[PDB]
Amino acid sequence: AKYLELEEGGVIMQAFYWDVPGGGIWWDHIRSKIPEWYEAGISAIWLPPPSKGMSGGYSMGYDPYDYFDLGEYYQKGTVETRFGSKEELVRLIQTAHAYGIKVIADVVINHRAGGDLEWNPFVGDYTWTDFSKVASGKYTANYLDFHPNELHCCDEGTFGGFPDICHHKEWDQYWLWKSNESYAAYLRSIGFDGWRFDYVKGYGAWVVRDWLNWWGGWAVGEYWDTNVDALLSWAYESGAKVFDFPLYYKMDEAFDNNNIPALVYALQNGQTVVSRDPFKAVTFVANHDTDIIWNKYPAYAFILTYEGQPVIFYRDFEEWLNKDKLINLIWIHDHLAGGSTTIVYYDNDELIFVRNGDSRRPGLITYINLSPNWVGRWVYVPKFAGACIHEYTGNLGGWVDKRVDSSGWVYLEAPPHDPANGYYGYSVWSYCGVG
Ligand SMILES: OC[C@H]1O[C@H](O)[C@H](O)[C@@H](O)[C@@H]1O
Ligand SMILES: [Ca+2]
Ligand SMILES: [Zn+2]
Ligand SMILES: [Zn+2]
Ligand SMILES: [Zn+2]
Ligand SMILES: [Zn+2]
Ligand SMILES: [Zn+2]
Repeated sequence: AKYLELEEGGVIMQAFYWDVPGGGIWWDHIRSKIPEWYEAGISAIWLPPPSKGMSGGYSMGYDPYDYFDLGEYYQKGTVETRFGSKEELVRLIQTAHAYGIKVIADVVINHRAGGDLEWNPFVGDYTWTDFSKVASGKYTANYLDFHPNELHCCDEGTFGGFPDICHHKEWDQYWLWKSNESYAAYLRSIGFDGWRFDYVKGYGAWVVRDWLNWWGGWAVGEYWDTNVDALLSWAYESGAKVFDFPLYYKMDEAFDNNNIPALVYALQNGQTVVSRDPFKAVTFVANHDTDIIWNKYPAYAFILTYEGQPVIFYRDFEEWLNKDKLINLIWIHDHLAGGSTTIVYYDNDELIFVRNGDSRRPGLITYINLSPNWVGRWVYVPKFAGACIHEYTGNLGGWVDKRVDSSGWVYLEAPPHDPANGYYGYSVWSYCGVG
């Protein structure tokens, strides 16, 4: 990648959103963006589930039917998936790799959908568990491969009424990751580097752990919950990272309601994954399932200058927000955002913190303002004592430099938070001359 690599905590782009334009144009559409995203500093792209789903052309991939059909067989009323054909996906991955950008596969293995009606001896009724007709002829299945069966009735969880996969069966283990004919093998064979595990609360952490033991690669599990202990327990057991839903909700509490203290408190008392283990936290401002944060500018300013590994939501970058502001924060994240964090000021609508720097990144000062007016504060930042600091976003309307006296005191300023009028509510500072 241009700046930091995925394995180095680089920024990730969720290259989709709920119900992207159909017609099989998504893979090509994303492929055309690779050169721009490379220049923007994106280190990896997370793609939606690539397999043929029950709802065919309308499927978002979360109702997988034939895992081994990436848009190559006429099935469920279509050859290509909603996103495109197999080759288009392969070409996308090849283009990403040509630019050193990694690709993350969205693995949906808790459930399956689109099976034929079949008598189920354990349910005592008919179930849509007959998957013997999948066009790929790979990973066929019947009621024995789902809950309930002769092993047990249920596992950690189900999703709606979709046939719930029993990973304890060797047949299913073989087809999903335990062989060179597995779904993991197939995804890896076409270029996928990492994994994003869907609804991990629906099955055991051991599944992800064994998958990773066999294939390695960067990984994150989607464990939708606010209980940090539960998320970190799953993370340490599975060996994968977890999306920081706890931080997501706390950022919303603070940034969308002039309640910064709510976020400070959460960060101080372990109510976020990132404040407990920044090496396990995958941070985000929004995703395809939930998007409650309205004031996204200070939110992105925060996850891109604070600790953890940030993800940028496709729609914010390509449709709703000022792309240049995001490109700027990615540059800042990879060049300045390093080291431990020290909060130096806060009130209901303002948050100022310092990143103390690491071996490659000098550190920075983030000044978030949720108020509708220009603000300025005298702050004690000994980290930058006796230095020339520069504002790196340009949100002050121009090129601005300041001298932090030998003591550590400096008068910092932040623009109004009125994005509707081009005032984004944040300024970011660091040593002059970095980039
Ligand atoms: O400026 C705008 C956008 O912000 C968010 O991302 C909302 O979810 C979206 O509905 C809105 O259009
Ligand atoms: Ca399950
Ligand atoms: Zn096509
Ligand atoms: Zn089971
Ligand atoms: Zn909100
Ligand atoms: Zn673009
Ligand atoms: Zn204030």
